[PDB]
Amino acid sequence: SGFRKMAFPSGKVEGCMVQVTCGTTTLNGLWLDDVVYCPRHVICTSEDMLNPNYEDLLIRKSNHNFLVQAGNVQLRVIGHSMQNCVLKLKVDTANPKTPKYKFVRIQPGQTFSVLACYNGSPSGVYQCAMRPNFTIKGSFLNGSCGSVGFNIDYDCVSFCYMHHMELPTGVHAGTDLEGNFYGPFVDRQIAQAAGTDTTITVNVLAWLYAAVINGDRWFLNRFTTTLNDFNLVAMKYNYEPLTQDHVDILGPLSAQTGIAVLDMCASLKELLQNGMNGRTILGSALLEDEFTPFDVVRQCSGVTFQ
Amino acid sequence: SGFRKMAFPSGKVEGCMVQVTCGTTTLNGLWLDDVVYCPRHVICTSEDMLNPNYEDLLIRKSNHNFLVQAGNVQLRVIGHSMQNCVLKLKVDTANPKTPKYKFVRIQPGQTFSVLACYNGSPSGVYQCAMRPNFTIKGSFLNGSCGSVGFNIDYDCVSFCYMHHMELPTGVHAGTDLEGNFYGPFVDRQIAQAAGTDTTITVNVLAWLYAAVINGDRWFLNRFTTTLNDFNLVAMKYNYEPLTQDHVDILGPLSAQTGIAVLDMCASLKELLQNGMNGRTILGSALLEDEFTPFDVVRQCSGVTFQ
Ligand SMILES: *C(=N)[C@H](C[C@@H]1CCNC1=O)NC(=O)[C@@H]1Cc2ccccc2CN1C(=O)[C@@H](NC(=O)C(F)(F)F)C(C)(C)C
Ligand SMILES: *C(=N)[C@H](C[C@@H]1CCNC1=O)NC(=O)[C@@H]1Cc2ccccc2CN1C(=O)[C@@H](NC(=O)C(F)(F)F)C(C)(C)C
Ligand code: NA
Ligand code: NA
Repeated sequence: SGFRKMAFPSGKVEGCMVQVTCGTTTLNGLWLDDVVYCPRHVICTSEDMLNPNYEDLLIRKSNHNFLVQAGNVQLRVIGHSMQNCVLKLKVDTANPKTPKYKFVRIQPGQTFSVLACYNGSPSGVYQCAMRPNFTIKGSFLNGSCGSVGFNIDYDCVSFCYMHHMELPTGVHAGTDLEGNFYGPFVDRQIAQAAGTDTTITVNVLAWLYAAVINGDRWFLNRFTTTLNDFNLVAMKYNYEPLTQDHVDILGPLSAQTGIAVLDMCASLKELLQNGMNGRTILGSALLEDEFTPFDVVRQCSGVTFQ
Repeated sequence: SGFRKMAFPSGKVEGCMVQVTCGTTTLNGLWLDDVVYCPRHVICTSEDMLNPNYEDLLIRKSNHNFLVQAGNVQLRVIGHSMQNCVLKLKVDTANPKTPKYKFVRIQPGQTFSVLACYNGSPSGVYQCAMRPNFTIKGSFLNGSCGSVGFNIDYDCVSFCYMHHMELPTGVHAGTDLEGNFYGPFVDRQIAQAAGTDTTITVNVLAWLYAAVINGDRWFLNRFTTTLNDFNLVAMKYNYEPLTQDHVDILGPLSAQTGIAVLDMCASLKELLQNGMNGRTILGSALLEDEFTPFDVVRQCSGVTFQ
């Protein structure tokens, strides 16, 4: 029993974190085989942040302008290139702790673990979602750039996020590991603002299923709804549309609990219209939307507390 | 910016997790140097759970009745002993990944990270507090026993919890790493029930300070309170007494924000009496009490967003 915001074990990623310095800027890099990946803005200077010409800035650098430190060992940079908004620094040493890994670009609504790092040293691990507006509600300070987000499947680390920017609302923007930003954001000091966000409907439903699995039914009702009618209510409450593919993805949780997806939708509709009335679900007074269906299956019992 | 339930990086603990089997019971152990620590109830059988005589059960076992597996390597048990409610299995191999470590018995209100494991394999990491009633609100299933809770300071892992039991309310009970239970709980299948819990006042205050650091002041007021008068309100809301030592511990957060501790107490008093009025603090609609003052200092900026 219980249900927590649960991150993946971070050890396989900890062994990949290094420190990268260029000029007076220090941030984190990801060391996989003989390449260190880091945000390209490591090459910027303070008076040229509004519209850096990264190609022009980088051609002016040599390999020895980049200092890479793994623990208390210096790695020598022997090549470099820019790919989108990341730098790839070829080093003289392959990381002996390189895990089995993939690079993945995730869809909005998917979750991942973040290993927050400073000066190449891991600080903490927490769970986040890619918001529909392609920001993440992270926890990041100066020096955190190059920290990565990831999922683990069996023994394979799927890296999906590298940290680059904080927006004025205190939320975060970054790239996949090929250096492509999520969302419309750029590595420039310009007016950027998160678009209006929405609630991840399929995740709220998954979490209601988690609550049932763990033994709570107070929020259920005898009603059902059509998908179309549910989506009319979703829109009114700033919830993402629920698609038939979402309904299919919720199949296993529906089967384990005996609650049809559209019946759980009627429960959610009533919660949106009436509120919780001072009650909680899985210890929360808000409807939680940063657990995917997969996250629920991963954490919860395969047997419902009936 | 941001503020998340943040666990410690788990890699140093992952390298210590092993699987322990006795009879038909399999659970997790902690492998440090040449000793594997695990719950003593690994030696129980299903028809003798009401009042096992552990001394009598253990004298009937030999070293070779215990199977220890680290990854896909079998470790040979070469000695065993019972200390309180843990078993210490001496093995033929010292763990080469043994971190710098300590065993600590924590006080109620302190937090720690849990590496949930099954069959010796880490599953996930989350943050918990030792509740005032000496339960923890964990997330644990069959096979999770022997999973550990820990804090990390510099390079030193302080182990403080090993998982043993789930109580009828779905909360969890376990021991320090010397095998002493937290709370009145025992490793017997008998009517046990968590005592009435209380809210960890000093932690709620720390988290209100976190909210101010991150730029939110909506809940402050112009009032102050005496410690005695605050504690009269705390008691009414099932909050732990705030001691002068708690006030001293909140000193650094008070200094960083410019809000006297007793002034923050007046803010909290008003929140308890009036509620949040539909507003949130750091994304929560409830008053959060599983961040210590240290946790806030560890995660938050040293500079307040004024
Ligand atoms: C990486 N170390 C750092 C992480 C930030 C610092 C505070 N919290 C975080 O998450 N990233 C930056 O400081 C980036 C780097 C950068 C590259 C190119 C041009 C300008 C910058 C300045 N950075 C910002 O995140 C700034 N944000 C913005 O300019 C915008 F809001 F995204 F537009 C700022 C936080 C104001 C420094
Ligand atoms: C460890 N693998 C397991 C963890 C449990 C299983 C479900 N969620 C958990 O956290 N621990 C047990 O199953 C223990 C072991 C034990 C030792 C001696 C005597 C009896 C048991 C049975 N266990 C329980 O946790 C049971 N709880 C209680 O008996 C009590 F509520 F604590 F009193 C029970 C969950 C009913 C199996
Ligand atoms: Na329903
Ligand atoms: Na006040």
